[PDB]
Amino acid sequence: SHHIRLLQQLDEQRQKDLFCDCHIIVEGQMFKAHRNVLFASSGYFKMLLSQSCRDMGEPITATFDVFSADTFTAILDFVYSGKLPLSGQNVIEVMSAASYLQMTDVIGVCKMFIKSSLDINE
Amino acid sequence: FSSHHIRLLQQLDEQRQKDLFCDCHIIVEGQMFKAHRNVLFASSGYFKMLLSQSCRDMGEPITATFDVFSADTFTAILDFVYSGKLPLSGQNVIEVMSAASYLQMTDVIGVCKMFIKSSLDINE
Repeated sequence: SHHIRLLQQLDEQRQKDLFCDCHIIVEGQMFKAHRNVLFASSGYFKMLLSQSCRDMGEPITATFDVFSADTFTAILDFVYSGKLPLSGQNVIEVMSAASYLQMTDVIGVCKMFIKSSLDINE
Repeated sequence: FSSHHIRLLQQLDEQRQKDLFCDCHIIVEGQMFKAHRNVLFASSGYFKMLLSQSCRDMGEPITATFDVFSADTFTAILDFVYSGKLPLSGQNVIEVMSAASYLQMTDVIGVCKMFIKSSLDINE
């Protein structure tokens, strides 16, 4: 109960640029988020923010040209909700983005959704 | 139930105990508590007001103070914030209710008033 509420509240903050010390540029589009949540949710961010984790200064600005802004949206939406919206169109790019960002849970979800479909060679 | 929510709070509780991303210091009866202002904002109405104005100012860490409750009382309150588990008893139930009220934590207040129904109080 308290766990669900806290995450519902934090998702609201990032959507209002509240306490957002981390900017993320993916294909020009910018995503605002919390440096302590990304650190707890992604191995990539656990490494990128590791050194500058007690430097309260300007907000830290990450960049990505390795996945699409739509792909990263589903990734970031999952971080603050625990719900990943999958489909044939997104399942692959989400798995890639989750791997690059070191989000093992999202990868496992994809390989389960992938096992729930059929792909073959031409 | 939700492992994603449980893990995140287990992870955030560890961060504050290692002064990681701690932009809020709290001095209660000399003892200092390090925590995240975005979590306190989400968990307490008092902090939702104290930090309201300075909510997009990424600068020096904000340092709050309290002489209205004990450091032990604030620990149980703060430990609940990062765990969701509040251990109540006759010794703390009143001071926790006071601290929860002052901090505007309606859920903690209701929990105390429920444990209060689990004891007996009468006039002397």
